[PDB]
Amino acid sequence: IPEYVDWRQKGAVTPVKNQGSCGSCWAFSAVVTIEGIIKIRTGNLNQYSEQELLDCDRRSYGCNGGYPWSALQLVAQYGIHYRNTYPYEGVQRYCRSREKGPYAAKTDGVRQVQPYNQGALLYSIANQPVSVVLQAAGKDFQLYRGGIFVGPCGNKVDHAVAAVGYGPNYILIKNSWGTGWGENGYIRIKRGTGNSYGVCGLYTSSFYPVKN
Ligand SMILES: *[C@@H](C(=O)NCCc1ccccn1)C(=O)C(=O)N[C@@H](Cc1ccccc1)C(=O)N(C)C
Repeated sequence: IPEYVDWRQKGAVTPVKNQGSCGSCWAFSAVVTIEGIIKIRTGNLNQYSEQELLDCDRRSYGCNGGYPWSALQLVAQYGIHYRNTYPYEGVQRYCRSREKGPYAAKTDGVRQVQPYNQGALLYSIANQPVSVVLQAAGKDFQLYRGGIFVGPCGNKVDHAVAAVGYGPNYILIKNSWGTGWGENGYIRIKRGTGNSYGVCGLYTSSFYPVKN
């Protein structure tokens, strides 16, 4: 697989969003992967609804947190609407999937990347954007402004983001904290250190949707 991968260059990544004060990272992470796979499969880059997942995935806790796997399972079973049809409000409301008409896209399943394995994650990233988790609680992560992030951070994963690329010494991540955070909304996290958990526990729980 290539030495450098960047899904933004291939037109598979939509603009950076801001989740606000709502703990909806899981929904954002899941949506990036859906937007990516639909582009790779159909050739069309569309934006999908984080709000729908927030309101409809009852296995998750709305603005209190949730699971990317669960959100991806919901899109596989039912489907998802376009972001303009069901826009982000930043607050959990009732599931409005029904009133908004037929779904825009549907996936066929979800697979998990072999955890604690850098190679497995890089292979998945080379194929499509992947939902990954990491420890974001530390002030070093929160105040990241640029460069290759090496930490400091432990492996107490608490934030769901998405891997959209990589390079020789980094994994490119799309965060959901607005364009003013990090590298225009992105973070390049150090890879190849020999830490099985990954920098900030990056290799703990990674999922991607299956289409076709
Ligand atoms: C993610 C959330 O949105 N966190 C960001 C909060 C923040 C900080 C600064 C500025 C703006 N927003 C959310 O908590 C969440 O859903 N966390 C999950 C991640 C996870 C971890 C392991 C497996 C699956 C999902 C979480 O910690 N739990 C579900 C426990």
